[PDB]
Amino acid sequence: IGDDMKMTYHMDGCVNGHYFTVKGEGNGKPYEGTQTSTFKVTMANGGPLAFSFDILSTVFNRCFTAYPTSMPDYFKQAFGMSYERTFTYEDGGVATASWEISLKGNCFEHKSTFHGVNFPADGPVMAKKTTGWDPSFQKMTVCDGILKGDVTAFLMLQGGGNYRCQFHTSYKTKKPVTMPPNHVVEHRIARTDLDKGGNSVQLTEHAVAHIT
Amino acid sequence: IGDDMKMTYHMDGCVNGHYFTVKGEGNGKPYEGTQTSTFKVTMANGGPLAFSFDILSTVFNRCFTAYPTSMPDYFKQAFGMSYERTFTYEDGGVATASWEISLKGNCFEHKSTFHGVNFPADGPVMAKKTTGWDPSFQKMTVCDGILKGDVTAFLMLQGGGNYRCQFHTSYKTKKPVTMPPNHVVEHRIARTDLDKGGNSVQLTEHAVAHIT
Amino acid sequence: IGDDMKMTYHMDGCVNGHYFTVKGEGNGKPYEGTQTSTFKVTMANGGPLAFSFDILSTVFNRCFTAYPTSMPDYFKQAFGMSYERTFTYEDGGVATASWEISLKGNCFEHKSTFHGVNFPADGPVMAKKTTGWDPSFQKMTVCDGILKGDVTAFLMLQGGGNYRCQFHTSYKTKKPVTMPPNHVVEHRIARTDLDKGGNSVQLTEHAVAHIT
Amino acid sequence: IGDDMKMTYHMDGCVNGHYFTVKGEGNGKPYEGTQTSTFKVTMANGGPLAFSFDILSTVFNRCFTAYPTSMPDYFKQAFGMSYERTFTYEDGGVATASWEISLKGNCFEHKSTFHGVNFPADGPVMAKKTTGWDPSFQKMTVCDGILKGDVTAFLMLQGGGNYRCQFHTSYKTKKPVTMPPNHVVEHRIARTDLDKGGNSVQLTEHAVAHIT
Repeated sequence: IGDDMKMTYHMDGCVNGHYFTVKGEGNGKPYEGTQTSTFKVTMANGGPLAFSFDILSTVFNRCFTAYPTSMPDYFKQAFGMSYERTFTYEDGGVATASWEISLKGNCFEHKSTFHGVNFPADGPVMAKKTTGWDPSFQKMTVCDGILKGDVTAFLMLQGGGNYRCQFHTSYKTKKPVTMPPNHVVEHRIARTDLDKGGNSVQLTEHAVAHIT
Repeated sequence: IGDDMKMTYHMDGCVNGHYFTVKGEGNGKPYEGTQTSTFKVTMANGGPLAFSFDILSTVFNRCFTAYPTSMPDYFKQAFGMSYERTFTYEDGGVATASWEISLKGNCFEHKSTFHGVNFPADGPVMAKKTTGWDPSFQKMTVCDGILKGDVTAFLMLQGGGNYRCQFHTSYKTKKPVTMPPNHVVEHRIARTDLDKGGNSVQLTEHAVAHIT
Repeated sequence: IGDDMKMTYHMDGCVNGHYFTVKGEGNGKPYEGTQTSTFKVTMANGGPLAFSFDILSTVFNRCFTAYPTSMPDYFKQAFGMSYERTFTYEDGGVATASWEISLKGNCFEHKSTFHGVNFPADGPVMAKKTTGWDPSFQKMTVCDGILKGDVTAFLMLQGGGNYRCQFHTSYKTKKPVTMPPNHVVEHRIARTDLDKGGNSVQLTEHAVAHIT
Repeated sequence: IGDDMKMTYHMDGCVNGHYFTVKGEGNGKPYEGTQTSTFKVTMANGGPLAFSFDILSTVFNRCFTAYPTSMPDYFKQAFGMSYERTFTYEDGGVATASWEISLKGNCFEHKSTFHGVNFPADGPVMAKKTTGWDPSFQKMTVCDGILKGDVTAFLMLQGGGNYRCQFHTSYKTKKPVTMPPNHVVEHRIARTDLDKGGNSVQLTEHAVAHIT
């Protein structure tokens, strides 16, 4: 893992029956726990993003996490890895997502699949009324050989309110690595739309692990 | 809708990171609420079915339901239709699925996408320890113009026990139809493996609507 | 168990911080699966019922169930019994309840405790906007020696809509009885307010078990 | 609020049908976010604690939280307050709890009610196989005038594993106070049994609020 890394993404998604794909590129600093990427969403039925990109943001790599130089870094040791995330929204919307991260040189290849259903036709997701995720604290624990991550996330809404989403993630390594103690990952994710429709968008994440 | 109908199916799925596809054909009696179909699962990485087919069975059409000749048949009136189902398993496994049913002559075309994550590596699903679904009672209610279906299903296990799964489904019609009163759909689904691996399998469903 | 039985009830409850008690009397026909009772709610802080009585109705006896004269009647064989119910409302309200039923002659003594929290100050419960429960189908299954009951219930609302509540119940017998096959209990519960405030209210239930 | 405060507690509880009460006393430093208390559990049916005290620990006051001298302290401003907590355990156990905190001089009076059901007869709770809560990060957000707290907590188990519990709390002030920004409360709770049965036990909590 180098001080500076490159990224590439490809996503195959479906939300409320809407087929779509995503392409992206970015640059990040694994040791600093920072990264920035630019994405382009392509609706199968050519058109503007049909839902809040925020449902996708967290899917688009724990290698980009600042870990104390003592604590086992489950991610760094892996370098690939498989990710599986369950998103349970407070209004009945549910999304499942799984992805794989591979490394070629200084390039991280991220390939994912996303599938969301039961999102209210008029909720924050479908109506694109979200602004981004509130800073969160992801609790990392070990469960039967695999690293689990849990977080009661909050999607901020245009207007001021928030929309609750419970995240449950399984982090799987292709091979055995030294397991970490239970810990927490502090995150900051920011979304910046590059176009009105939100088809072109930029994402930045800042993450730091804390010994608890 | 004829007394006798033909069916064809195509599924694009992913479970715990495993890509797969499904093809099937069947015949059914819409008015009688009966149907029988034969499927063939093809694991992307050529091989035996990697998980319990029972997670897929309910995905593979409410037109095959016996409704009293008085009660509005939300399904029959539609004839296409979009389906969205959330499967929440008691052991953390979660699957989302969405499909579309179209009608050509006496042929029902069923195209679906399935995505499951967080299934315990050693649970009933991954270990293929299920036998089939226990007869259920699906509560149908109207919610903001759409027909909803809810059921606390039970997957029977080899050995005797059961594995709980809450089903939440949205039934959407391409156009407006006369809404039903809240009601219940009584179901019986039976799975019959045609080969050891369970790649080739047969399914039969019997469904009857009840005025409550 | 006689063809005609008498009932008496006493409840100690708390909802959103509101202490209250309940007293009731009724008569029922165990073999017919019918029963009618009259209750009187007393708010600790003297006053009108502070929330929908419907949250309490299902707490106020499976002995009042019509079972086929062949099928093991887990309830009848018991005659006492302990009940434990978890109520998970769709709007975040949660209620836990446990009760005991004892039998003296032709009199059923029902003693219960109810505790509800997180009900939206302005939801259907607190605002008393419910009308009653929609007819339901309670799925009965055996789980580790005890009879479990699950139901995705629907509280009907003034105006027309419905409010979802998942019921999860454990039925415990003081001693060993012949276990039933998984089955379903069809219910009809009706509430009739005897006074404006709803402090005095009448309840009637009709239940029939079905071999599935 | 003084630099040093005194506490007294009284709890009325029920778990899996077991009636019990609790009495306690402690001393704490509100500004430092520290506190220590000693409790004595009395089982209605005289005997050793029938379940893990850890289910009760978090019930036994956000005034004991270190807040930056700039950030609105929703708790301190209140000084009484009402608390409502929903505990959803991963194995089906559910507990609801509500309490009130009043202040007399340098004495905090804490009166609570606890009610738990559906805990597996042989799970970590009933079998008293827990050691304590893993350090957590409670996300505090505002929801319709009230402060909400959410946390995906982890009860550590004898042996090494953990048992998951989602905490959902409503914090209500008797009167209007300046609302905080969404934030996080970092906690450390430690339990020390003073007797074999765990009837006599000591608790210590350390809490610090973080501007996010």
